Amino acid sequence: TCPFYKKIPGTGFTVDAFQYGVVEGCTAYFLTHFHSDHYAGLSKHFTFPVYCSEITGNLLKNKLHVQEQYIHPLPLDTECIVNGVKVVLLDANHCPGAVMILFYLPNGTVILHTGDFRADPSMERSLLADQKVHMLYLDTTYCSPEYTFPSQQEVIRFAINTAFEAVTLNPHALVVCGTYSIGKEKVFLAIADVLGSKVGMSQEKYKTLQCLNIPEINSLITTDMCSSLVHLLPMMQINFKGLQSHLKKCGGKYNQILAFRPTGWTHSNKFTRIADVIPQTKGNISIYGIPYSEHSSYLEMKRFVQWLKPQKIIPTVNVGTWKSRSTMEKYFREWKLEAGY
Ligand code: NI
Repeated sequence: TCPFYKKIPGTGFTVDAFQYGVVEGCTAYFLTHFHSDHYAGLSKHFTFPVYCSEITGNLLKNKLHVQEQYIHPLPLDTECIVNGVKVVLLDANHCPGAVMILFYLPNGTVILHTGDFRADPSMERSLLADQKVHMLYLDTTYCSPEYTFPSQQEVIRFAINTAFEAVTLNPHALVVCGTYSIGKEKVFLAIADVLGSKVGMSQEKYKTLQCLNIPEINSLITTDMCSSLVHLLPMMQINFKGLQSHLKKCGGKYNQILAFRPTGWTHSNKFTRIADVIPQTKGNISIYGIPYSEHSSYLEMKRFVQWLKPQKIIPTVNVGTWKSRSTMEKYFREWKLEAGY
């Protein structure tokens, strides 16, 4: 049974609610982005209307084989009428094709569902600037002040400089980057660009990347691993055993691996600056964990909500424990008292 925080009151609509079977009363199913916790349940046998971005729609059709007749892509930043209700999709600054959804209820209520997002001051100048929001369905993944991490730009600066140094010292070093879903593509694309290489990867991963409308992509990626000195591998293989085994396969072309694991937040964030990050090393293999986040830090979250001034907040993440829920509710009230709404 579908939980309440995936239902939009006063509509026939659900958000990210594909694993509950046929939801009673649902005339349109929205999908914010193509991450498995959110799409869980979609397949070629789904026969209800799915509303999403163009990029999400490319992925539904090519990766999950959803039939074309049930996929309804919408342009961003554009007022659209769905089953008699005005909606707008906004960029969520999450993974490619990820959106927030503004719903303009027939009774005059305005609702924002963030999906998964990384808040940014640029959102304060989208179509959100123009009206009041009564209810906010909020990605609270990192809603506690211990969650700090650097900008995405500082993280990519670290990665490019690290990769370029290592390979210039040893032209026989291979760079490897971990992946398990879409998102975080700037990591491997930025490093390949500084090295003058294409990124090499499996046919399944190449297929996924070809659905993402990234400019000039045929110029940046390839399935010919032999022509590439930046390889992508599944995240599970980014360990000393898995990397050793990969290096065997490269036929003595390389004698060192430098590897990157983009994580979310990790507790080494509470002590160490990005500049000071060091790898784990065994022999001719080094692994860097880099805190490249596609979710709001606590401060970024707080700034967005204090700017938006919603009347009511409904968390969509960390909702399963009473201690989590109580913690989040305390921060929401602080924010409201400090800002005066
Ligand atoms: Ni996500």
